[PDB]
Amino acid sequence: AGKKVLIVYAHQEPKSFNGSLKNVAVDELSRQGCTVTVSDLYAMNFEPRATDKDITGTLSNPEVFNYGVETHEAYKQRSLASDITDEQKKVREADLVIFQFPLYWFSVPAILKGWMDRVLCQGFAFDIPGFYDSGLLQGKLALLSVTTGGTAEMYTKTGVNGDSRYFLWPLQHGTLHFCGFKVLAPQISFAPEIASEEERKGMVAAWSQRLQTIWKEEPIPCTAHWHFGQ
Amino acid sequence: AGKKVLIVYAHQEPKSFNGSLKNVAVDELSRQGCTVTVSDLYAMNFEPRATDKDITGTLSNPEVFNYGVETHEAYKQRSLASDITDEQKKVREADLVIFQFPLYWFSVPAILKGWMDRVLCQGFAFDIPGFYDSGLLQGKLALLSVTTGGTAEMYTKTGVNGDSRYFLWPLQHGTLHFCGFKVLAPQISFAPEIASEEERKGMVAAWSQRLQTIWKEEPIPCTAHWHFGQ
Ligand SMILES: Cc1cc2nc3c(=O)[nH]c(=O)nc-3n(C[C@H](O)[C@H](O)[C@H](O)COP(=O)(O)OP(=O)(O)OC[C@H]3O[C@@H](n4cnc5c(N)ncnc54)[C@H](O)[C@@H]3O)c2cc1C
Ligand SMILES: Cc1cc2nc3c(=O)[nH]c(=O)nc-3n(C[C@H](O)[C@H](O)[C@H](O)COP(=O)(O)OP(=O)(O)OC[C@H]3O[C@@H](n4cnc5c(N)ncnc54)[C@H](O)[C@@H]3O)c2cc1C
Ligand SMILES: COc1ccc(OC)c2c(C)cc(=O)[nH]c12
Ligand SMILES: COc1ccc(OC)c2c(C)cc(=O)[nH]c12
Ligand SMILES: [Zn+2]
Ligand SMILES: [Zn+2]
Repeated sequence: AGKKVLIVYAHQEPKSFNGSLKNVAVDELSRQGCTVTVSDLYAMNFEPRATDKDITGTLSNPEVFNYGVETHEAYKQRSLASDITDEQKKVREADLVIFQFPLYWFSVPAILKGWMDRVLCQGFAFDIPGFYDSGLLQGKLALLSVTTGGTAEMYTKTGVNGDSRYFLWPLQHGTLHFCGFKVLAPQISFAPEIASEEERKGMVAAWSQRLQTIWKEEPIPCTAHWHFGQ
Repeated sequence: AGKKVLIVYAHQEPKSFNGSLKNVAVDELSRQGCTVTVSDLYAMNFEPRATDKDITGTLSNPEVFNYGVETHEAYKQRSLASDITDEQKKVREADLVIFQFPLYWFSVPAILKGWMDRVLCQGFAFDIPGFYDSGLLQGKLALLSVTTGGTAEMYTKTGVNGDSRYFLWPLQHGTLHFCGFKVLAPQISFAPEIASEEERKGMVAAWSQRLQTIWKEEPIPCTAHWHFGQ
């Protein structure tokens, strides 16, 4: 229907399994009539470091630099660097944000971690108070579409890696729920380098097939119980 | 003495509270007679992105870029960029690696996330297969020293943030354990911005005093049960 989608994509290689999942997302959401934007972070050379270069004006305190204080104040004053504000505009307009990435060290690749660190600033994505259920991005949906080297069996409670949900907690709860997103159940595509040609093809189509009905899903309960059990 | 320590430090401001923790660590460990080296990532302008610039000479496939594959071969062929191999040399020589950083989004700042992604490469830190215990940095100790914005009550099992140990999982287990480290208990310094100028001292001293007997310490048991169970 009339919905805007931002895909934040973090993979160096267009011909990759990630590039395929990103392209089927664009193809399918386009086909439905959605408005679609992609931030391809590596192709943008997106800057991941949180530095004093992200504020253009007089610093609230130039003697002792505090990145969170200075960016909050820069956001209010409109003196944040324009690569940050460009991304904030995409996220403000979007109804659903999809993050497409390969799992690196049980988390996102650094370039994507830098997008989170720099774009989700105080005043824009949350305030104090104004976080978790009162976060500023309330009304928006987010979804992580994650690829892994490890197999599904490896990511079970009694597997070596532990359950897949355990690694989702900092991203789903600590970032996305904190900012007020409702979180849709993650898409995890396990061990596509191991899988056969039929199996990889089935994983791509399972994602295209899920996206056909994405606007009918309910969000997960983004609680400790969902992630950890017990 | 005779022990080597690497401190990988990620804060933009020398006068920061992280800055004071790093400086107390260098002072106390140097006083004990340890060999101490610090990687000040922001001062080094350390590159956080995983790209094809991490490999010198020609690529073992310049048509489909695969970071894991390309770096693995580059490592074995002594063809990694010198920023990465400088860090690996420090790590190989170290008996204890201390990471000193503010918590950003229940994780490390992206510049430190980038150190993990680019320095801890296959062949160096682990192999495929090659990990957890067949895991190449076995024998070394690692320690996370984290500062937070949110007070310790927020980080209780029924605080809004959940248990501290929930966010340590990807770093302690999925990164440090995976590579073979024994993980010392994390030094978590809750909420220094909310002062007082006084109790900001009790935290710096407990860290100083804890470093006095650091080599006597018992590693945590780095299991799903420690981070999650009862
Ligand atoms: C620094 C680093 C840290 C990592 N940490 C972890 C970790 O903590 N946990 C973990 O489990 N893994 C980890 N990995 C492994 C990583 O998560 C996997 O390598 C990545 O998820 C696989 O995705 P890809 O897109 O690169 O696969 P690719 O290598 O591109 O794809 C696999 C195959 O799919 C094929 N393909 C592409 N498009 C299609 C299509 N349309 N249809 C059928 N096939 C297609 C490709 O040609 C290729 O042969 C890490 C890797 C690195 C480099
Ligand atoms: C992008 C981003 C994401 C964040 N995500 C989270 C998160 O997920 N969870 C969370 O809990 N928090 C989070 N925070 C907040 C962050 O973790 C804290 O702001 C940070 O940990 C505070 O440490 P600092 O060194 O920067 O404190 P500082 O502000 O530098 O220091 C506190 C005070 O101590 C003073 N000081 C310096 N040296 C000494 C000394 N010797 N003795 C006494 N005082 C001294 C300083 O002058 C300062 O006034 C986030 C922050 C940002 C910017
Ligand atoms: C790197 O390639 C990988 C393939 C499979 C994995 O499976 C569990 C991992 C993990 C767990 C950590 C890691 O760094 N890399 C992995
Ligand atoms: C100074 O800012 C903060 C203080 C306390 C926080 O958590 C208890 C956070 C979190 C979770 C995210 C963030 O971005 N900033 C925080
Ligand atoms: Zn949640
Ligand atoms: Zn472990």
